[PDB]
Amino acid sequence: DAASDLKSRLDKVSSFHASFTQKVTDGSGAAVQEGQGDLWVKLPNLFNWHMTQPDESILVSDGKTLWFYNPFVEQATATWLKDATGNTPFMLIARNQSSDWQQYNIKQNGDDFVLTPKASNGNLKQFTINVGRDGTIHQFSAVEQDDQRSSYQLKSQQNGAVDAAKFTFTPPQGVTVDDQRKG
Ligand SMILES: CCCCCCCCCCCCCCCC(=O)N[C@H](CSC[C@H](COC(=O)CCCCCCCCCCCCCCC)OC(=O)CCCCCCCCCCCCCCC)C(N)=O
Repeated sequence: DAASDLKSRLDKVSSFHASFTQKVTDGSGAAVQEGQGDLWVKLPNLFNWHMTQPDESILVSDGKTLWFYNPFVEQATATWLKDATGNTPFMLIARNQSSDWQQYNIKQNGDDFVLTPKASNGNLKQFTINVGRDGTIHQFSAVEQDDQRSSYQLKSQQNGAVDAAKFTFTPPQGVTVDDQRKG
């Protein structure tokens, strides 16, 4: 079915670097903001997301901690990855339990998938992904409770090995770190 097809496309992703553009649109479909940058990914749970435009910001998952670094205000926040990802389909990738997939209704037309949480919890109503049978991810989006859509268009997906140094984060010199990890 759509779920087993999606997982079989996601099984074919190992690690990549991609460039992304970002289009945020309100419920009425008007433009809220535009942005671009780089994404490094390595299954099951590692990523480095670098917005350059319009405002620079870095998200690094080392697989346990999610680091948010905003170099403009020279601040970095550390959170548990499981806390930070809990209102997303993260776990559909980060492990492969039947449990996780049963929390979503999935509709498919070719490379286009829509995932709707059964019980919607958090500000996130809906997710879309466009991913080929080869495992190239062309697009994903998240719809917030107020119908604001964040759309990511990916390109230049290079499926080489990516250095594991991409998924370490050391706060730079004179960056104040707000460590929100309760031990
Ligand atoms: C295999 C390795 C692991 C998976 C790879 C991950 C790929 C990139 C991960 C991070 C990219 C998104 C970061 C943008 C959000 C942002 O800049 N928020 C900034 C500041 S932070 C505030 C923000 C509040 O939340 C928001 O409003 C934004 C929406 C949250 C992002 C959802 C988009 C992804 C869902 C689409 C795909 C669904 C289908 C998957 C099929 C299984 O909350 C957070 O703190 C960020 C937490 C999100 C980080 C994890 C993303 C979960 C992705 C789930 C898997 C998607 C698969 C894509 C590639 C395989 C802001 N201004 O709001």
